[PDB]
Amino acid sequence: GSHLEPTQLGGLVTDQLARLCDVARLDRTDTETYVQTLATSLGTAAERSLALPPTTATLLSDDHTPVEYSLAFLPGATPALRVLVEPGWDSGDLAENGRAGLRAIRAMADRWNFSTDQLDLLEDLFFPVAPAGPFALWCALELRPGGVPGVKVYLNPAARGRDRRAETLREALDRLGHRQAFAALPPADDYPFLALDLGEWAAPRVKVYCTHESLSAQEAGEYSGRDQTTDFFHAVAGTPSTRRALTCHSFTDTVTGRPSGFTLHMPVRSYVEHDGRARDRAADVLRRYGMDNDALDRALAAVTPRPLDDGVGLVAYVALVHQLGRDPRVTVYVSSEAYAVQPPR
Ligand SMILES: N[C@@H](Cc1c[nH]c2ccccc12)C(=O)O
Ligand SMILES: CC(C)=CCSP(=O)(O)OP(=O)(O)O
Repeated sequence: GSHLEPTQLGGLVTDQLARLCDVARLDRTDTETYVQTLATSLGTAAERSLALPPTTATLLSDDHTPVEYSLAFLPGATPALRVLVEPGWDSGDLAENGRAGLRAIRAMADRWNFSTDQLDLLEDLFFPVAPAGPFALWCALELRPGGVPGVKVYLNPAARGRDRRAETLREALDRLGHRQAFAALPPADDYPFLALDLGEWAAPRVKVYCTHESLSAQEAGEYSGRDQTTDFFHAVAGTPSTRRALTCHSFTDTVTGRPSGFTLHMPVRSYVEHDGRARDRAADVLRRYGMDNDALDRALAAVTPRPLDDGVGLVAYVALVHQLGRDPRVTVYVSSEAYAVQPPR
């Protein structure tokens, strides 16, 4: 059973996650495992009444829920389910938020027997005494069949102040042995996140994110499958020749200085009037790639029964993922809306 009730934040998000586990065709026991894992990772946030304000006005989601879901679609396959969480959200300030986040990661490392050495190497860069925003630590769990998840950690290059974003990023890459990786990154307006794959992965990466305030379709294809990426840009943007977007650049070896993965993240919630339009664009991309567009509709209804045209931001992002030696993947990011539905434009 669950100690959580539907009036508590943890009750709403574990109910959402359980329904999503069924879309992802996870069995009863893996579902129970991951539902409990989500509640544990939230700490005291799980038990917080939804009637109270969000403890932290977090960047993780627009309404400041410390949870976001995502579905990774491969051609011909049922989608893989992942969840992003902020373990330290129910903390009083950013320093304590980070401490609780690292504590949660250490607990996961103990339970699933993986090392935190690589993350440990970076602690002074990303967890200084008086940290700057906008966040301290997020964790993403890939909810794999079998109950042992894939673990990723997200860190803030601006932790030591905005003026040291590139200094921090570059020092982190050097410490990890990726001394040529920075040179492979495109021009950018921000370096909002650095992510690390923890534990078991066929090729664990460091992932560097770049914000582009005014990206064109041509630039997106250049930074990437040029044609695939430009087509995806137009499809999600509804194209108006530049849009806000993020690129992610994945490095899985320290030898060449070349990335092994590229992702274009399009914030479709910023481009459309309501989630009816965003679902339409996501469904069309999935369908055209031979992916499981029916499962997208089932996932949206698993999260919320509201009509899609009654708000915007349920479909937060649609992303096109290229990884050398794998088929393209499309990821749809889906909001919890535990605190607010953003009204349609
Ligand atoms: N909500 C934040 C962080 C975030 C959550 N999910 C994401 C998916 C892609 C890019 C960023 C994010 C943002 O829009 O930046
Ligand atoms: C959740 C955030 C901050 C960014 C989304 S990129 P991701 O971690 O979901 O990328 P992968 O699915 O791990 O390739």
